[PDB]
Amino acid sequence: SRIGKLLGFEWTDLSSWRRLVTLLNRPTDPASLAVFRFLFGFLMVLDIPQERGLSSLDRKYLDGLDVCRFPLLDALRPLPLDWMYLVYTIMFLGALGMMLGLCYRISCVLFLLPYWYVFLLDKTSWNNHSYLYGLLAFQLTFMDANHYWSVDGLLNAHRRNAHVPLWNYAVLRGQIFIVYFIAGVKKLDADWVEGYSMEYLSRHWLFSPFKLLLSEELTSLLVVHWGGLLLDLSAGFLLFFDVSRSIGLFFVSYFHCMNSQLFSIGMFSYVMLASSPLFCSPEWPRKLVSKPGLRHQLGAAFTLLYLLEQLFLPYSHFLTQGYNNWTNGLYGYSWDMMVHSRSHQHVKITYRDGRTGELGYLNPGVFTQSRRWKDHADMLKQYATCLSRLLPKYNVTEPQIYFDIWVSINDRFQQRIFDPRVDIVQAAWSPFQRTSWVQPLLMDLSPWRAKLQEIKSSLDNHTEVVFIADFPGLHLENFVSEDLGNTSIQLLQGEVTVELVAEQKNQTLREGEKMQLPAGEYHKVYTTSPSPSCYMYVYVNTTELALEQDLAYLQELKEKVENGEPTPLVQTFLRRQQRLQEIERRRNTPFHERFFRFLLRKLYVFRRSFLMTCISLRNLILGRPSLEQLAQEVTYANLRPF
Ligand SMILES: *[C@@H]1O[C@H](CO)[C@@H](O[C@@H]2O[C@H](CO)[C@@H](O)[C@H](O)[C@H]2NC(C)=O)[C@H](O)[C@H]1NC(C)=O
Ligand SMILES: *[C@@H]1O[C@H](CO)[C@@H](O[C@@H]2O[C@H](CO)[C@@H](O)[C@H](O)[C@H]2NC(C)=O)[C@H](O)[C@H]1NC(C)=O
Ligand SMILES: *[C@@H]1O[C@H](CO)[C@@H](O[C@@H]2O[C@H](CO)[C@@H](O)[C@H](O)[C@H]2NC(C)=O)[C@H](O)[C@H]1NC(C)=O
Ligand SMILES: *[C@@H]1O[C@H](CO)[C@@H](O)[C@H](O)[C@H]1NC(C)=O
Repeated sequence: SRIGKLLGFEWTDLSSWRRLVTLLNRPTDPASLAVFRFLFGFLMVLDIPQERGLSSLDRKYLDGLDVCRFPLLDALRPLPLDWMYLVYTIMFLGALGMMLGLCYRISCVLFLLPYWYVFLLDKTSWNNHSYLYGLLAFQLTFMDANHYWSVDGLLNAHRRNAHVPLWNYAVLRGQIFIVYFIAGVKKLDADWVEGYSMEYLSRHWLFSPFKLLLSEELTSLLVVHWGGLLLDLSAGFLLFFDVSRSIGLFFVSYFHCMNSQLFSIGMFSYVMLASSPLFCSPEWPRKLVSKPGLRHQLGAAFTLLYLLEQLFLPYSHFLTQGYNNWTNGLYGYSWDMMVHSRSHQHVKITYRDGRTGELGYLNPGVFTQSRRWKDHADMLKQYATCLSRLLPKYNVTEPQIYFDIWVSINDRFQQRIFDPRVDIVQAAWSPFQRTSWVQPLLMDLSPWRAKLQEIKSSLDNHTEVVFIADFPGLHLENFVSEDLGNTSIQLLQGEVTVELVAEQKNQTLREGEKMQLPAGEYHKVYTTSPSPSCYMYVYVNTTELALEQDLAYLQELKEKVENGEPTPLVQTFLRRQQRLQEIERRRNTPFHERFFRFLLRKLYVFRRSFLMTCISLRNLILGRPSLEQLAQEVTYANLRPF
C-alpha cells in the first residue's frame, strides 16, 4: 500500500492501545544509533575544555573576591575550587565513558548529573546549545546504543549485534523536528518580516558572490531573513520523505557549514551535522562495513509525554509572569536564536544612606562578571539583594538602592525600562504574578521611524540625531560639553520644559519649536504633560566635525593656490593607517600561519586545563604544599609551550 510505503505505518494500529504498543516496539538495526553515539561522544570530548570553562575555571570561582551569583534557586551555593575541579573531572570521565561505549548506564549518569548542575548553577551563560546538549543527554541516557562497535562487545559477548526498539529513533527524530519547527514558527516575528534584525550581516565577505547577482538591499532582505525561514522549514520537512532526502541533506549541511563559518557559536553546528544523517534508513552504516509487556507500554508513555512536554515548553511563557520582561520571559529555552540585539548606553546606580541620609553613586559594573543583568527583573532583584547584604563591608549603613538603566531594542527610541524612584531592596517580586515596576514599551512610534527615515534624509551626513522618549513625571539631566558646538533640540510630541541651572532659567516648549542649548553647562528636560513625550537631539561635535571643517578649509586653500615633543594626532592617524594596512595584510596572509597560531592557542588552552586539573587533584589527594612551590607551579602552568 502507498500509505504504508510513504508514511511507514497504517491507521489500524492507531485504533487500539494494544495495537499502538505492539506497533511502537518493532526491532531495528542499531548501527546509526551507535554512529551517532560515537560522534556525540567525540564532539562532547572536544567541546568540554573550550566553551564550558575548564580552562577559565580558576578566575570564575576564585576564593576571597566575592561575586554576586545568579542561580535559579537561592539555596544553591557553589563548591570550592578543588571540588569544582573534581566535578569537572568526573564529568570528563563520564564523557569519555560515553564516547568509548563502555559501562553505558553509569557513564550516562556521570555525564547527566554535573552538566545539569552547572547549567542550573548559572543563568548568565544560558544558550540554545547547552539546553540541546542537556536534552540529548537525557534522551540518550534511557536508550541502548552499546550493541555495535564498542568495547562493551569485546568485554561482553551478550551485548553485541542485538536489536533496538523503534522509539529510540522516534524520540531523537521528533526532537530534531521539534527544534527545527519551533525555530521556524518562532522566526515569524513582526521585526523579522521587516528585515530590521541582523540587517548588518550582509556586509560579511562570505556573502561575496551573492553581491555579484543581487543588490545589497536585495541580499540583505530576501536571502538572510526569508531564506533562513525557508531553510528552517525545509530542514524540518524534507528529511522525513524518502523522495527529498539527498537534496534536504545537502541543504542542511550547507546551512550548518555556513552558520559555523559565519558566527562564533562554537560546536553547536557540528553536533547538528552529526544529528543530521539519522533520518535515513537504519542500515546505512552497515553497507560501509561490507502479548507485549509493561516496558513496551513504558517506552510509549514516556515517548508521548516527552513529545507533549517538549511541544508545550517553548510556548509556556504565559505562566512565567515573574520572569516576564519587555520581550518575553528568560532567554535560551525558546529556540529563538538571533532575533534581537541590544545596544546599552548608560547605567547609573545611586544609593541613599539609612542613617546619615547622604546620597552617593556606585560603579557601573562593580562586583559582577556578566553583562546580561540589564534586561531581566529577577537578576536585578538578586543583584539588589547581594548589594544589600554586601554594602556594610565598606562602612555603609542599611542602604536604599536606586537604579537608572537606559536601553534600546532593534534601533528604537531610548527610553527607561524601570521607574527610577522605586527601591528594589524592599520591593516585591513573585514568579506567578505580573511585576508592577516595569515600564511598558512605546510601540506607537513604530511608523514614525519611517518619518525618522525622512529625518535621516535631512541635513548634513556628519550631523547626529538621537531620538529620545521620556515618561511623564521623570526628568533627564545631561551635561553638554564645551566642545559641543551647534547643539539644538527640536520637540516632536508632548509638552516639555527645558531648564538651565547656570542662570536658573526654565522655559516651556511647544510642538515644532526649536531651541539652542548652551555648551559647557548642565541642562535638564522635564515632562510636564499627562502624556509621554517624544523629542530629538540634533547635534554635531566630534572629530568628524573638526576634520570636516579642516577639510573644507584645506579644500578652499587647495582650489585657491595649492595641492591637497611628539604629535599625538599624526601618530593616531598613522596608527589608523597601519591598522588598515594590517587588515589588508591579514587578507593577503595565507591561512597556514593563522591556522598554526589557532592550533597553538588551542594547545595552550588544553595544556593549561590539564595542568590545572592535575594540580587540583594533587592538592585534593596529597594535601596542600608550601606556597613557594605552588607559585612556581602556577608560573610554570601559565607559561606558553612554544
Ligand atoms: C545649529 O543648530 C542646528 C544643528 O544643531 C542647525 O540648525 C539648522 O539651521 C539650518 C540653517 O541655518 C537649517 O537648514 C536646518 O533645517 C536647521 N536644523 C533643523 C531645523 O533641523 C544649524 O547647524 C545651527 N543653527 C543655525 C541657525 O545655524
Ligand atoms: C522651573 O520650573 C520647574 C517646574 O516646576 C521647576 O522644577 C521643579 O523643581 C522643584 C525644585 O527645583 C521641585 O520641588 C519640583 O518638584 C519640580 N517639579 C516637578 C514637576 O518635578 C524648576 O525648579 C524651575 N526652575 C527655576 C530656576 O525656577
Ligand atoms: C565631541 O567632540 C570631541 C572632540 O574633541 C570628541 O573627542 C575626542 O574624543 C576621543 C574619544 O572619543 C578622544 O580619543 C580624543 O582624544 C578626543 N579629542 C581631543 C580631546 O582633542 C568626542 O568624542 C565628541 N563626543 C562626545 C560625546 O564628547
Ligand atoms: C571605615 O571604612 C574603612 C574603609 O572602608 C575601614 O577602615 C573601616 O571599615 C572603617 N573604619 C573605622 C575606623 O570605622
